[PDB]
Amino acid sequence: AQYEDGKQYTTLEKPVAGAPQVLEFFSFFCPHCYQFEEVLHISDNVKKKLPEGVKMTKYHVNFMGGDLGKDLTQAWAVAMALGVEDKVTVPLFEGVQKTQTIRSASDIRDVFINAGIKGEEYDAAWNSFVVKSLVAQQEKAAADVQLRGVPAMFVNGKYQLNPQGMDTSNMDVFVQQYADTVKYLSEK
Amino acid sequence: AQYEDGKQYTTLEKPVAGAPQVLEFFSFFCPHCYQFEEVLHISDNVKKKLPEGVKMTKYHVNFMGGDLGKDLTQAWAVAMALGVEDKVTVPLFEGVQKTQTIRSASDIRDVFINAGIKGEEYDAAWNSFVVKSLVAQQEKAAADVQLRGVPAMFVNGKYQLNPQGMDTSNMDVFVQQYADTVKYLSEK
Ligand SMILES: Cc1nc(-c2ccc(C(F)(F)F)cc2)sc1C(=O)O
Repeated sequence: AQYEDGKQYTTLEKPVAGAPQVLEFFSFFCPHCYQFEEVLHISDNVKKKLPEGVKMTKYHVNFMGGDLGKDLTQAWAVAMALGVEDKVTVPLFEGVQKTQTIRSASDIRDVFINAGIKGEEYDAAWNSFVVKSLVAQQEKAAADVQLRGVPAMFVNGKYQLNPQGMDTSNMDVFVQQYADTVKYLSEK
Repeated sequence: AQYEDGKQYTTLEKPVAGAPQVLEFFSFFCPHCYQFEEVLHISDNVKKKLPEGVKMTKYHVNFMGGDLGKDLTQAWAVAMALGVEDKVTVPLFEGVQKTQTIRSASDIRDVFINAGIKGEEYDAAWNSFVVKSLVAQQEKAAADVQLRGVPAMFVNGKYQLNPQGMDTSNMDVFVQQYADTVKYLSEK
């Protein structure tokens, strides 16, 4: 791999200060986001190659979800607040897109309860100031990088991953090129 | 429901003569269209609510996806001509938006093959004047209603569905309101 601005990544005209080191955006409605997370395991594969100390951040957005989309963003805030992202990401993606068992906020709550989060705890977090702030943070971060679509990933508020210019003849190779690019950018 | 023009539906300025009773437009590149098919099953649920004998028509549009977009419109003509819409809708949607493995006309052809359509039969259809006419029909129909985006549904060439004005907190409530609006308009 030979890295060039415009090839594996692009450079934001307006860099974001104080941005997370590695910031990924997604939506539980987004088919290619399902592909990224549930099939390719982009987040996990990127994390595996990240330099020690560099943490990953993942935010939910709402391009095609209406009110339910907003519920999902707030629920993702709850997942972050409780630190249970690795417990609810799979049943949320599956429930929305595959089994079609997630149709409302109540169904989202049921997913957390089934994953081991007590209903009272979910509700406390849901109505918490921490989650209210996390919802605002997700929205602001999207605005800051002038987010146009998902999935997307940004490194140090400066660089935007560009998977269009990566090898896709093989999904295993794509994942490695993608993850290697994040590693490279994080080291810049 | 209190139906109001501008809320659940809009009224075309110049209604289309001889227009299909129920006419849907979509694109395989269209994210809400993907949702309308896989998660909400709008067409199925509208059909269920309408009387037996109301014709539903669904056309593909050109203005998403560049050259592959035109190819998909021709491919949808093939599907209509062969009567295999239900065999190819999901793998076309997922090939375009989920796995992104549909990149050329050849990839579209592969989907039809894998869905059981004999290759020689696809090719004969692809190059047929019956299909050429169906492509023209889809384009003319969109032009007749001055189509600006997808998804879109028109009733009796008079009214256009307005999902933006509907409740989006619960998927099944949205589908119910959508289908109920179509029935209301059909009886107007
Ligand atoms: C076509 C469309 N469709 C929308 C939608 C449909 C269903 C739902 C939910 F299922 F979540 F209820 C949300 C948004 S918004 C929308 C638009 O063009 O504004």
